[PDB]
Amino acid sequence: NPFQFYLTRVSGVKPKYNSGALHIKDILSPLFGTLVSSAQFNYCFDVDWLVKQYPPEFRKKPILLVHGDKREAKAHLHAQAKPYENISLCQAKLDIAFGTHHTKMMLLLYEEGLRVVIHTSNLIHADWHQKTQGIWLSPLYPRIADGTHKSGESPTHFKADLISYLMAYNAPSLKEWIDVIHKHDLSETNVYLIGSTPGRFQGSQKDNWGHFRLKKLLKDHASSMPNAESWPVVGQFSSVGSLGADESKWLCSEFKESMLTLGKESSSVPLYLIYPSVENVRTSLEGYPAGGSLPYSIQTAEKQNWLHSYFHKWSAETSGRSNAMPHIKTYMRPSPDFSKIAWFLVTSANLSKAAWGALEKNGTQLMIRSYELGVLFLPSAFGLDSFKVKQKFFAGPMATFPVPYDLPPELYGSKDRPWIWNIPYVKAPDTHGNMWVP
Ligand SMILES: O=C(O)c1c[nH]c2c(Br)cccc2c1=O
Repeated sequence: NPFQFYLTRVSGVKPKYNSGALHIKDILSPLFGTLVSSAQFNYCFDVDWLVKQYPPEFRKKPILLVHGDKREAKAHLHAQAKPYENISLCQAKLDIAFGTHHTKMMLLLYEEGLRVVIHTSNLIHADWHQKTQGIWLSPLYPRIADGTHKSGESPTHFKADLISYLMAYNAPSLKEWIDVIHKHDLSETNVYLIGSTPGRFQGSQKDNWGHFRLKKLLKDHASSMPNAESWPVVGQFSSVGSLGADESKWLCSEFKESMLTLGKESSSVPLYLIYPSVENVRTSLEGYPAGGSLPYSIQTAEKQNWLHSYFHKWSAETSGRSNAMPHIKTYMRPSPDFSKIAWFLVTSANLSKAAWGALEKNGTQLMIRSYELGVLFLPSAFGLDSFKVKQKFFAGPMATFPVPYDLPPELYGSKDRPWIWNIPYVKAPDTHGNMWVP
């Protein structure tokens, strides 16, 4: 397989569903390289747990935690890290209201080279225990010889784009990592970076981030096919923002319009949204506590009941993960019979204006509140016209893409309700015998 897309290990499924999965201990293992220094970009951190995931011989190597916490949350994080002399912190600036630092990324500097990991898990025990999470593993990037002048750039522009993303933080600790990346050869990378950074982007910068970045990539590096209007759009996420009073406000006006783009030329495209139902959560491996990581509030949901008619249950027999609640977020473009896909994106971005951006100032400015990061798999980057969908995620011409959940997606039944985390569920107990009383 050339894609290097993995799921995290799930405690409680049979070994056959964990064979090709990765735990954080595997990612940080000496088998992957001899660690010199690392940066951990994330949202939530359990520092005691995190240090224990590094191999004993690597636990005093420098670690940088890149986070978005302010005030008391910021002090708690500093207090967590203070016992560890080798840990530095970098507070990502969040100058727009209600923004968050959601990007999940590891920069791993070895003696042998550099690795980049873009993933979907927080750095806490429960995110790696019984959830469905995604990981993209870069190749080992070798150092460019001192005195040798080459770009080290890939056909997907990954090196320039990763540096651009880091430069947006305007942070001294990340300028060091930028200089590290400059010195390595990233030319083997076959994925495109899609990031969000907070700001108001106009003119040349409008295409740099969020759903306009996605649109630009699909315009330039994907091809439109006959009957493209029949190829659905699938979005799969663990949280929903306030999208407005009807679908025309954002979801189907600008978001879907970016996601529908294919090729350079100029809607009834079906849109499937996958989001766990209450029953999905109740019968999950974790039980109702899995809903602690699906933070859809009743306040938001009651303003957009129109949205729930797009919702499809979580189902993942293909990877043995129907009862491992999703914290991965994915977006893709399958064929009408779901046997191939025009592209696939794995990201930290949920279905929200905060993450993807919303147009302002008469359509001339893209406003983004949050930091997010994902990678886009395009067939053209692999010498292909489309990807065949892998029938079983862990089974087996290794040019078929491992989609981690079942297709086609199954619509909510009439008795189903979207998981809403701040209301009680006292009708039926979960897999541990408990109810949900927020
Ligand atoms: O980006 C992330 O990983 C997350 C961000 N916010 C969350 C909230 Br608010 C409540 C529960 C879980 C998460 C979460 O997982």
